[PDB]
Amino acid sequence: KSMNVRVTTMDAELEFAIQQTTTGKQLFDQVVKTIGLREVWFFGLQYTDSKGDLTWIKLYKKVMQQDVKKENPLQFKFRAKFYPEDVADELIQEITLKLFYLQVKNAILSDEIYCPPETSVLLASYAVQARHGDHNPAVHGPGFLANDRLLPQRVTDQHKMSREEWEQSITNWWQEHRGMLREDAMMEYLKIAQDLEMYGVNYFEIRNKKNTELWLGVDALGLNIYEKDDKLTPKIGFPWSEIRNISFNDRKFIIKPIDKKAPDFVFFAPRVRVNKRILALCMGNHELYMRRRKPDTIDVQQMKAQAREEKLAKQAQREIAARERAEKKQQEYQDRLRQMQEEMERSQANLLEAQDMILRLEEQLRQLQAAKEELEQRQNELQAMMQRLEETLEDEIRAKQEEVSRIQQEVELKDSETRRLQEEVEDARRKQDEAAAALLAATTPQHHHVAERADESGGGDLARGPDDLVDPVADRRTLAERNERLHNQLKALKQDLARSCDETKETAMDKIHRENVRQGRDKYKTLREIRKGNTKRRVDQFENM
Ligand SMILES: [Cl-]
Repeated sequence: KSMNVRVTTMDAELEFAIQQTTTGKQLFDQVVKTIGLREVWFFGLQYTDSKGDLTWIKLYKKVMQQDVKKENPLQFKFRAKFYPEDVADELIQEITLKLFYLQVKNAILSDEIYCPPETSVLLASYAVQARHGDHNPAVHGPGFLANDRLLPQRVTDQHKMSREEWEQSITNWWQEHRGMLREDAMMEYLKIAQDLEMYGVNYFEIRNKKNTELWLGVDALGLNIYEKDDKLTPKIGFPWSEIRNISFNDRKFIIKPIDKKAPDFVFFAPRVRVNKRILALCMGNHELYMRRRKPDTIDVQQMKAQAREEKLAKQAQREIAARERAEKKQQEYQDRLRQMQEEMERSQANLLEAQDMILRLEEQLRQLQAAKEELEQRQNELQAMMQRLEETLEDEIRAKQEEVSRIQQEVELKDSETRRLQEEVEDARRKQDEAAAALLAATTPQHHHVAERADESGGGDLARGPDDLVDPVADRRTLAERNERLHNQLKALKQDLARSCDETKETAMDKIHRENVRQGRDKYKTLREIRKGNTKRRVDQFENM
């Protein structure tokens, strides 16, 4: 009946048992309430199904009904399913920042996302500041970074640089960050990373009516089309503000725009499973898109207020190693999970205890009204016989008058017990309400979560947005083109790395990137460009490709 599950976040493994009929949400909530995360909208639980495919957990469906690969324990990954549009403006809590930084760094380091050498190096220096704080030559000897995972394999395989050298180079830049908090180094990393061309892009293999091979790209900003040969530079794009309805039939996927003049944007997945995943991410990214176009909610403003307050609280409070910080954090999560589960079981017990009591009390309250209403009947019938026997002897009138009064004594006794039971019922309702509150204190508000697809064919209308909606890509510029310092550091790094670069080890994406840089392109320029024209124009462009 009861199942063991393991959930791995980027900074913790949590091992715990759940009930046989625990919903995806009940699992998800236990994960986040432990680590203290309230920005739930970005996140989900990946697993492997019996068919060996990566799958997200559905919140309002029993976990055992979702066909998680059968293991002991069940294996889950807590991961960001959706990225913010602008990290600097959006990420509120420290824990949400940490988990993104860790998930994105992992993508860069594992070569899921292309990151060029210069950026990789710069990013590494922010990474080490995040982990180890300020460089200090008194305490940090040479080879201090021996165990840190610094750069992507691509970037080391193509330069003639000893480990020792890479460490020194990254230490020089690390030194430039003295004074900067760990949280800021994490944010500064992401602020740099979010302008990478492959960042936040969910890719899928698709074909148009013309049967050309293409890549669809779904992100926080909209939909994008790439040629198979080039994932860094998208050729056509649609912002979320131009989309009205999404749906699929088997392998056919139909996108209907807001503009009624423009035709349906239609393409084909190689599999129905692909089209489901696409739809969910579309529904998901579109909804979060629209929230970003509206003012902050009450809960969001509270979070932000709280976040800023706890940031100053932690500043005052502020030494341990990195490996040991991680172990204590992992322990903290275990202790809170343990306490949480204990308190839940108590609250569940108290609730069922209060309910059963309430039920037994309401039966006894009817039993005391049935016994009272019987005494009232006997009183009324004793008065009727007494009035008729008095008219009709004086010894029987005393015997009847005494018994009538003694029945009133019994009514007074049972109205004192009824009075007691009343206050015991109302006390049970207090206990029930507190238990219920406690249980709900362990759930996350449902309205914070992104709406998820219900279930050969699914989909529907996307909620329209504000009447005053301005898509933010019009005004947006890369941190490099805005910040003179950043630009200069990449410029420096390009010069240093070039003097040990093995040109024979230049990957295909290296060539595409340099071409883009050479042509004055960047993530947002290219987005502005490929969105030009009306919805019809670009739906044509796609079909002709
Ligand atoms: Cl709720």
